[PDB]
Amino acid sequence: MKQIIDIENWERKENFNFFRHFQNPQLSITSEVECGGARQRAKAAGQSFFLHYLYAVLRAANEIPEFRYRIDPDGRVVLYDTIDMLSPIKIKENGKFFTTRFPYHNDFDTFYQEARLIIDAIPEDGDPYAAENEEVADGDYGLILLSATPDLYFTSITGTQEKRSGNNYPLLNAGKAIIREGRLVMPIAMTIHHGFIDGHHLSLFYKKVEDFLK
Amino acid sequence: SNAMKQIIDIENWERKENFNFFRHFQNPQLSITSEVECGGARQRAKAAGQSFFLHYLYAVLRAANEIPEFRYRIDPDGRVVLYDTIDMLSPIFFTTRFPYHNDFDTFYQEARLIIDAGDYGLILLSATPDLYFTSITGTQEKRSGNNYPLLNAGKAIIREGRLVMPIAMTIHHGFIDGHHLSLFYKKVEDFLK
Amino acid sequence: SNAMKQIIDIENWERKENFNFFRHFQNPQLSITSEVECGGARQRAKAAGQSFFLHYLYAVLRAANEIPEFRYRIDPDGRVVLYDTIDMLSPIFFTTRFPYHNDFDTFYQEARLIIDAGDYGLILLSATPDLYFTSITGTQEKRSGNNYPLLNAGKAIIREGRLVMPIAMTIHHGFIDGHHLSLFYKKVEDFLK
Repeated sequence: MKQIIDIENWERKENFNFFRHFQNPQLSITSEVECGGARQRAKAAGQSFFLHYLYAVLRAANEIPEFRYRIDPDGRVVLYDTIDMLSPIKIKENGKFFTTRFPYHNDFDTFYQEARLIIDAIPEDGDPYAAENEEVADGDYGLILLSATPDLYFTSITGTQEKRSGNNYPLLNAGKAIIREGRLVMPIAMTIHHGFIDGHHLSLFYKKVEDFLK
Repeated sequence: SNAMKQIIDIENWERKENFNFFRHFQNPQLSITSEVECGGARQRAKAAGQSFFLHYLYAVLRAANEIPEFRYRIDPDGRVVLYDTIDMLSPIFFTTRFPYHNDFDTFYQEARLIIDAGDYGLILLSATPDLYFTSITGTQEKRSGNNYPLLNAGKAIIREGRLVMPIAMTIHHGFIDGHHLSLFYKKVEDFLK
Repeated sequence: SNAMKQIIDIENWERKENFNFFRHFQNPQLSITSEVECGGARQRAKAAGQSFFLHYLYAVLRAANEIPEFRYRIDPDGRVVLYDTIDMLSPIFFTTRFPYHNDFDTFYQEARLIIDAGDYGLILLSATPDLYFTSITGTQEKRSGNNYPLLNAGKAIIREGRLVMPIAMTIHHGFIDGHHLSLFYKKVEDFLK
């Protein structure tokens, strides 16, 4: 569910046309967020800390409309009503993962419990990229994707680039939560299309994620 | 144009091989992010009732002017050119141009007046004063790379007791090695710390 | 040849769908930077009058050798090859080859002698020990990516009482996931202490 954007109106007409013919219209950024609050809440509730920051990220993307803009399969700029989550869930100790979809819910408890059921249902073996190729086959780009590396603190991860117009959707990476000057912080990297998102929206995204994580 | 500039004699150019190495790369650019101490400049700008932004804008612009490698470009015909002097573009958003002056106070004065209102002899810095980051990697317009360096400045932050800010840049690797990057950041920090 | 190497049977390979996902991409590579503690190695190198450079160079080469994913290459004909063993290139600039040995002291000895003087079974590390950085993203030679992993080592710096240093790298996502990157950095840090 989405709107075809009237390019002639739309405040980013000129921003988007600037990057239209770029070899690489994407930018990657890594920043750090405090997350001590969500870690305490997760520990106390006996819950997955992963789902707490997954929610934080998914909610910020939904709440800042610039993060809902996509170049659809037919090459048209569209704005999705709602953005869901793809994430590569590790299934084996040698790194095997299976990518799967998590629906956004505005109520954390609802999101949390649907998330948990999805993870419990994850197949023992599987095609690591089936879920992504399904969304591409469907033409559903109303998604973001986050990959966790909970045992690695990084200062930079850049994204891959599928095609000239850029990836179909935003790609994110979460890293290890670590005490820095007495506060728990974790790194989050992302790759976005610069036609849709400037520094200013990235600032609000990270501010927003950190607010949820506390 | 109407810019000072020199067409480079490739055959007597000290970076002939360095540049030729990269010439058919799909992506000949590197991105680097580092951070610089900036407490001295924060304090000087506070004392003078001045824009902190223009202090670090100038620090960056001066460093690039003092390291020749930061002033090499590929003109519209694909020829290597050296610019004697480099000005600053910055989205204030409206992208505005700031001429370089050897003299901070002159630079500052002219920049304030400008704000109140194939030339590749430029760098562009984009500021996001509310966003700290450990990395930004920039766009790439065309195969041969962007027309000029693209920089990003982020939030000044107290890290182990010292005010530091991140500066990312994307440059063409044929012009610039790790040695020049190191001199660049060192010069920006010397002006700011 | 005469390398111990294997032409991978993609249809029966555990990474078939991983590799096939990335292999047609405009950019199938990813860049990562992370910091590793290295106080122990700095100390041990000091105590033994050794090159510290060679300690971390070794830690990196050893980590890549021990994780098979870091040894997969795309040969000149576009075929996936797995090298049993991998050596090190490093600009010393003379880009010089350092053969891997399982034993550190042996590697050290040979490396010191070497300095005093379509093969993709290699990684290349470029050290800039006076350059502090939080991020470097590398270049890309062709659509299919670089021929082998490119790395950058930066300045050793104290963070909250621990000596740490940044190591950046560019890899093919067809061969290497976050899981393997996490293991790579863990092994490097385990050696450097």
